[PDB]
Amino acid sequence: WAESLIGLHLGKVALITGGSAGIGGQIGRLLALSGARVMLAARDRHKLEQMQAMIQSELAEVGYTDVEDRVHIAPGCDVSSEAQLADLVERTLSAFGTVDYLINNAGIAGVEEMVIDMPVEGWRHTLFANLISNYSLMRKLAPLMKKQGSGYILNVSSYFGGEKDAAIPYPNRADYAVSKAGQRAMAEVFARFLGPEIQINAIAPGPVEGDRLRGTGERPGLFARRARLILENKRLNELHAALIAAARTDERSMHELVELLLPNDVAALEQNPAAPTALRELARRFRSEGDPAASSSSALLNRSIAAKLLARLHNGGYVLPADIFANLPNPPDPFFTRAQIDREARKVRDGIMGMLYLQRMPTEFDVAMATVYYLADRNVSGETFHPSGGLRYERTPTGGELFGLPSPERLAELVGSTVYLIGEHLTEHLNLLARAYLERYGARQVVMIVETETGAETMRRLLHDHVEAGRLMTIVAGDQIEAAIDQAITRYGRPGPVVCTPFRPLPTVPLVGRKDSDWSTVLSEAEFAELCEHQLTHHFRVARKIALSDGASLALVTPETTATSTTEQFALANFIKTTLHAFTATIGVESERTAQRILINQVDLTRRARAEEPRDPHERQQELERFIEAVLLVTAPLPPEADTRYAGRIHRGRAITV
Amino acid sequence: WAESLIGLHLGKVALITGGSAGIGGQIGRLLALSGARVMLAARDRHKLEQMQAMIQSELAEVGYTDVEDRVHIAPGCDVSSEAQLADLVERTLSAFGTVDYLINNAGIAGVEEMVIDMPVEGWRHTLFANLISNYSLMRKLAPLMKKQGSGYILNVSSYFGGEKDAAIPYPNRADYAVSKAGQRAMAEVFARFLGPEIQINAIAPGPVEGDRLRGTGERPGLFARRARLILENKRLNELHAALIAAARTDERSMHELVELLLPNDVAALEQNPAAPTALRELARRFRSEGDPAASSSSALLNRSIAAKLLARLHNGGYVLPADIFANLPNPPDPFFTRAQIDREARKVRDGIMGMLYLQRMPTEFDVAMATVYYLADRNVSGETFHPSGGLRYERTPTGGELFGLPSPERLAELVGSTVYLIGEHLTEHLNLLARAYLERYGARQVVMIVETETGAETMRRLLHDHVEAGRLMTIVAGDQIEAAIDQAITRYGRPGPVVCTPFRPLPTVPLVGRKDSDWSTVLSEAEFAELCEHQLTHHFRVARKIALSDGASLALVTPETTATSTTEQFALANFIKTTLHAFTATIGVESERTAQRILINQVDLTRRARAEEPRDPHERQQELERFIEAVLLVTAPLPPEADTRYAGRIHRGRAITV
Ligand SMILES: NC(=O)c1ccc[n+]([C@@H]2O[C@H](COP(=O)([O-])OP(=O)(O)OC[C@H]3O[C@@H](n4cnc5c(N)ncnc54)[C@H](OP(=O)(O)O)[C@@H]3O)[C@@H](O)[C@H]2O)c1
Ligand SMILES: NC(=O)c1ccc[n+]([C@@H]2O[C@H](COP(=O)([O-])OP(=O)(O)OC[C@H]3O[C@@H](n4cnc5c(N)ncnc54)[C@H](OP(=O)(O)O)[C@@H]3O)[C@@H](O)[C@H]2O)c1
Repeated sequence: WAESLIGLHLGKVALITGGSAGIGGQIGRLLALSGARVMLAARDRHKLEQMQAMIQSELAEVGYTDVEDRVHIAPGCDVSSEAQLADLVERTLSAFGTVDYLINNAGIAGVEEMVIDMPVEGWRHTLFANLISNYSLMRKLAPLMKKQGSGYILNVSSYFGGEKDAAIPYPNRADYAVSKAGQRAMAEVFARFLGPEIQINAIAPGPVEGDRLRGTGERPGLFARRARLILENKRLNELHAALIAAARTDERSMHELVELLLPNDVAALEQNPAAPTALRELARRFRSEGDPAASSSSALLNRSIAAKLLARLHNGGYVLPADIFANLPNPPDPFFTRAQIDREARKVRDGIMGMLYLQRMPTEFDVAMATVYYLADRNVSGETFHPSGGLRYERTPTGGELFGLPSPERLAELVGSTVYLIGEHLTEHLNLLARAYLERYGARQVVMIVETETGAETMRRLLHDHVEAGRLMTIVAGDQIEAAIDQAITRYGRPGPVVCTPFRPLPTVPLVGRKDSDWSTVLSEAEFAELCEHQLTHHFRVARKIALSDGASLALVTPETTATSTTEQFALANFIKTTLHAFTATIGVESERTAQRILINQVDLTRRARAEEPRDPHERQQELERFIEAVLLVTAPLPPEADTRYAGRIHRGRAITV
Repeated sequence: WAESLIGLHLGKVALITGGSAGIGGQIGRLLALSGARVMLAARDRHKLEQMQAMIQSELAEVGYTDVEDRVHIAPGCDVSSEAQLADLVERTLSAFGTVDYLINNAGIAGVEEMVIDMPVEGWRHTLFANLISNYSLMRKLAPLMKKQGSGYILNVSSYFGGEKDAAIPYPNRADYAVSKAGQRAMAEVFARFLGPEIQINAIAPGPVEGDRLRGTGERPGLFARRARLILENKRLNELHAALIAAARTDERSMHELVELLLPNDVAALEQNPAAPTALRELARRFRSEGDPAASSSSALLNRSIAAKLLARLHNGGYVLPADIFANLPNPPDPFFTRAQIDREARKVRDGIMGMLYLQRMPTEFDVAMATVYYLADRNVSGETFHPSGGLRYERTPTGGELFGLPSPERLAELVGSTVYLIGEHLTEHLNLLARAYLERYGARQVVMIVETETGAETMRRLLHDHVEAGRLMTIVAGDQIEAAIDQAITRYGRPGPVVCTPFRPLPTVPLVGRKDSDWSTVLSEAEFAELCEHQLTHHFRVARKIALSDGASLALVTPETTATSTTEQFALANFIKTTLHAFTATIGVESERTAQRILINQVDLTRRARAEEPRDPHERQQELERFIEAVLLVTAPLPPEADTRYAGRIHRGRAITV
């Protein structure tokens, strides 16, 4: 089976992150069998030692000699740590000299929570381990590759990282999906810069067969554990959505509404004539869809679900005592029956197996083999190879440019509205949006949330008339956007429409260095992390907070490219646009599937090429008018009757290009 | 170099169309070296005999025996002929038994003309040779593959066939681009049906190095020949656009306007105070951009360009004597200087080489090698593999669903308009569109162009009020849509907005047969040709005629999928949607780059999955209202001041999903 592999990569030096197990282990194994010297990097020394021993044994079996010199390991290497990545490169260059192939394989599953339950530090951790790490290793190794005249960077993405012009929603995995899309976007935008000496591509396998206790989750190993978590999550989502909906149209405070849940009695809530319709209707559903042997059919929640619900409400600025659930009656086991858990487990498994046209999942070996053959191809860069595929799954096309204004019915819903605008750099855009909502669409007030006092003063001067009239209020958020939103909620009221633009512009540093240079001025590992913080994490933090705070709509705006932008700015802008599309699509579907009203969409001020950009003042005025139209199209709320299943799916998770 | 190849496909039987030369020859060669028995099919026996001899010699050199039994040829096989395809399969099965790998490689460059210069029979020929042939061979071979439990269909598409969710415009190659996109779309939609026994994928290489006198044109061999044709085409386009524009706002007939060109004198046209501004401005440009040593700088045209211009005008319903150019002064050679031709030739070459990130084109051998390694992958279906890539080129994302109505400024341009609606099956859509344009937007008249008397009567009864009032006229086109449009032009006037819907619904036959069946009821080769005629060629014929006839706008409407449509109908609909996107994108860019006013876009009534479709009367009314909004968004003409370079590119070549 190895006859076509032996010799294919003879003389090459490869570094494989996550090379002690899974797909990375198989890629390391097959590259070694192909004749490459390999450095396997991971955290656990024992597993690395086992993998090294197995590969060295197989190398000896096929005739290699001095096998100890062909397979090295780098234990203690957590790819989320910049220091460990620097040490990894020092160790690898000391052992083998210049690296020919960088296999950015390491990937963690991540937080595995919906965005509104996702800790901000957890999201950052996923980006560091799965995406920023890929740039860091490229930044350290590409200089030597360019000097020698040849190199290869392979980022191991996923089918769920999307594809060119199509986002793939991955509910409960936004952090992971964004990391995977960024890996592909990096290959797509860096190819022109790294050529002709260096190839950069991504692989995007679908679900792969592997250890049930490991993996990135495309294949769920423990379907039953996954099933129970889905059921606990569903109870939380149903209770949270009904409470948020009820509070929007009830005179009772969220505190008073949560008090209705304290008896923890489904039938009592359903039969309470003074209970909000949303909560009575939910109670009926719990009884109808429930298993009489499960306590979840007679009890609303348990301590675990209650704590997670309380966190959602507190994180949305709702005022409730921390001990509100201290005396919650504890429902008797089982809360969910083995029958309910087993049925959901079958649903999860059949859902995944049913995506496969070939009705079989590839093995890690199969994926590694296709990948090692692919690496021999010297005529591909900026591409995403699917070693496994044939999947029935939902895609959300991105990049549409032909659109108009929303219906007068949606526009009428803006009258008397409280609008939140977030930004700093795009002063003209923020001014025009504030005036549009206030002067043309009758919003009661606009809260301008900026990063700095200088930004606040700039906007206050641009909107002096509305400031003097009490219609434009300014808040300075700094690096505390959640606390700034809490200030807005308490003093000005919860938001209806929200527009989120980036505080910062894109950097203008080089993305690659001259062949015989030290690359001292090239985008740094820290600068790349900063780009992700200002252009991805910024939007995530706002989306998470606004969704938890019951905002009506949210437009995520990407950085602006102009006919004057640097070629590097165009590259970074397109990187952000593609990567954020993964976030927008994922949170749009999460929100739709969980009965959240919030409409989340993306408005792109970035374009693929300068030739498409406005070249004169007429074209510029056309562009700024399209920007306002695009924002209005995604932010004007749907008259509640129109939020059909059909229309609701259309108005969520989409991206349009101005 | 063949060590990793020998043994990879041992035991397999492969059929390679276009296997005497080019990429197909290399695929046949490497599959044979890999251990497969191969049938090479093409037209010329001599070239097939040479290729067979070369491969047999190489097989003997590497140790194969009885090489005459491992490489067969099928001369006289024009893939555009169904009869020859049937004979090819009989010959192949007689020689080797069941085919494991069908390599649909054969591809012709096609007409190589803009749509408005493209003979309808030339387009049909390209579809037969490059696309329908692929279905025909699959229809004959897939039954045996499914019976044996294994098979592989590989369609050799092109990067210019687009990708999932993105059309790639290929100006002057619409027939080719559509054929290439169809090859990929076939793999994408048939994968679920052919699995799990059969894999179907496409390869989409970018430009490949090869014989300058051959190839599909991604790499132009004779840059200079290509350059001269570009210059002759540019003269035709500039003259045609100015004449069409002038006739729209001048009292003179096209006959009288063409008379201004008969002295064949650029300076005289520029200096004529009574000449239309468009023609005087063109004459100035010919002088400014011209080479004084070229007769093209002092003369407007030559007999060749004049004949091609006259054909355009006649094909657009303009009335002119056939001998109008009989006494045209013949400009002295050179019409275009070697300097002008050489500069354009450098532009063509640098344009192609500049698309490459790796600054080198792959060889046919390189592409074949990557392809033969790819064929070993058993975990991919419905995918498009890029054996070569890394290209800077324009893409037009498709599949956007979030849009609204056009501006009141565009809508005002419909008042007093002459609208052409084309269709038969979608009676409700045609009725609602006619009433929208007539009752809400003030169109003067709607010409309803249907296929049959039964369709005409159905529409006349649905629109009885407008018929009685002289605002709805009906024409029966049958299979003569061009002649029907000519009738509309002569009796009712040239069209402003035009909506083109398919006359026919999609078929409901099976797309694959049961394993132990004869597949007698499965979509036939003839039925697949008929699908292309009714769902692709229909739109091409209308777009070509409407563009030549100076229509203002044109909406190409794809077939309708409903929550009730068969799974097979969803597959065929998505096949058409993807394939037509290639046409819409290509003709939109051709029109924009050639100064044609016509706005051509696509409105999709097809969706990827039934779950996205309306499920109740409320959702259905939302859908039909979105349909009218989508059509209005692409058909309301641009106030001429607004047709900036920026806005013009946005409003052409786009597709939206209702
Ligand atoms: N599994 C799938 O179905 C699938 C599908 C598509 C894409 N992918 C992608 O394929 C790649 C590998 O996935 P997999 O399923 O093989 O994962 P896996 O089985 O969890 O891979 C584990 C390997 O990664 C190492 N690792 C884990 N966390 C690490 C960290 N923070 N730093 C460094 N090394 C770390 C492990 O050793 P230590 O634990 O000792 O560190 C071990 O070597 C990922 O990028 C993933 O997104 C997987
Ligand atoms: N060339 C490129 O840069 C490029 C790039 C992307 C994709 N492609 C695709 O690759 C495939 C092969 O292209 P190529 O450049 O190799 O073409 P090519 O050099 O013209 O290939 C010629 C081969 O096709 C045969 N052939 C030509 N017309 C035929 C017909 N009507 N029926 C049957 N066989 C016919 C020729 O023999 P006879 O003339 O005797 O029939 C010969 O065997 C096509 O599908 C093409 O679209 C090519």
